[PDB]
Amino acid sequence: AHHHHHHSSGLVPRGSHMANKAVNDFILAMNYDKKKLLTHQGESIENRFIKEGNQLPDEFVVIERKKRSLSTNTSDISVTATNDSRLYPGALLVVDETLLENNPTLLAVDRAPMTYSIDLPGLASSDSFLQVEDPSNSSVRGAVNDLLAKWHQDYGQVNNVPARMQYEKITAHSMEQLKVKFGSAFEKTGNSLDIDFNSVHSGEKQIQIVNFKQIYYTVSVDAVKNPGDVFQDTVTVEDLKQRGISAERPLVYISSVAYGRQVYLKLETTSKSDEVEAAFEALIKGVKVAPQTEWKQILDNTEVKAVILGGDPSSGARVVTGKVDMVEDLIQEGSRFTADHPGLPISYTTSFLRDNVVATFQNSTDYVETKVTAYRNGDLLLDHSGAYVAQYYITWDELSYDHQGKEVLTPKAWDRNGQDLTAHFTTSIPLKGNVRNLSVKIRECTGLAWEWWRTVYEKTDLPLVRKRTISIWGTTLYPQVEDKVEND
Repeated sequence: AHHHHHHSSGLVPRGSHMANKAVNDFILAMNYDKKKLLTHQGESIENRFIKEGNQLPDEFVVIERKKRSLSTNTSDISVTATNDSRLYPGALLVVDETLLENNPTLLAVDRAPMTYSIDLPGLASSDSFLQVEDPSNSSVRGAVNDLLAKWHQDYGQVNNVPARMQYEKITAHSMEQLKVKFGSAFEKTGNSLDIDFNSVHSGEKQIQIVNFKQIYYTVSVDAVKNPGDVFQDTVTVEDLKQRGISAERPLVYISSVAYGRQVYLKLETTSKSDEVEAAFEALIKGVKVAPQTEWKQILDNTEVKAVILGGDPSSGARVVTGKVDMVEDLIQEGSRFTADHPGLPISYTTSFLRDNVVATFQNSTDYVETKVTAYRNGDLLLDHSGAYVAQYYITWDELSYDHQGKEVLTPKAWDRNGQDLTAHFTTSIPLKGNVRNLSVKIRECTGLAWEWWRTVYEKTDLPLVRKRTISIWGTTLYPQVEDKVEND
């Protein structure tokens, strides 16, 4: 360069071709590391935890805690807001922590005409294109909403234009963990979902979270040939610097926006079973099998909360609640796309303005995975109705855990051991879930001088069933025993 294409003033006139050229040269001369700019990491924690047991009202839980790491690399960004005027196709966003935190900084400057393509089953190749003179949230939304009307009446009457369903499920352990899985924008929906994390950590409940995305249509932007093509000539280099744009804080443009319906489902249960994964997964498909008790027990102690974005009327977020029957219809609500369904942004993708390279975000965190094993409390019932004097010898161990996680077995005994008991005698011995090595011996006095005692019942390591009833009866010479187990 030199004199030509330059004013004699040495200045670059606002609203001229030279200004747009200076801007174009300014963006192209930017040097930055793509990956470092879009990298964020959450909590970092040590990897040594203790084994612990806690006594619940009706259960003894053994809790194992282990460090796990979550890492995701994706170019798609989930939307959890509805009144967001920043998230329109073609919008220029600033690359900083606000972008990673899913609270973007919008570069609102005089914009040049931009062309948009929209994918729809009925729209012909030629009719899909769309030109907006001054791309803003109102402008692009108008042109899209206008085009939907023409398509709906023309072709959109064929009903089976099914939404694209997408499933994302994950076990909940921490907020940081969920942000990595669902994006940093999840914290808004996570606050309305009421995720109880302490109870998961204490082994009280197990929580699973499900995504549901149904995409009606997506609006796209063609590749930007020159970085300056996006601005009007009124936009000047000193204007971009005034707004803090540089190689350290470069520019990105929303290249695609997904429009449709989105549901966030939360399933927390007090069940400690390890078929919880199978119960929730079977539930989502609505295929409740015919057994009466095996899965219904956990489900009836499972209660559900949901958050709905999109669907019928354009009003933003709907929080719904119930148990299980309604889950099947939530998926069914947005199955069909109508013009009655406006559809709203649920996901968008960004590309760097300088070279149209799609921006990928690297997110990671350490989280404490919680594993739980429960042991139900039980009862030991004794009934003596025999024609003799009987003696009981009932012993067991109580499992406890050390400060360093060692197993501790504390010997226990019925306080009535060895005592002469006579009919009719009954008692109930409450046994907590941490009871191990339960042994029950029963002897009876025969009254015979040469063999005073007769063993009547002797068992070791008796399983801790819900209700066990040992009943003895009969006579000195012919004692009778019954061991009845009630478990369900």
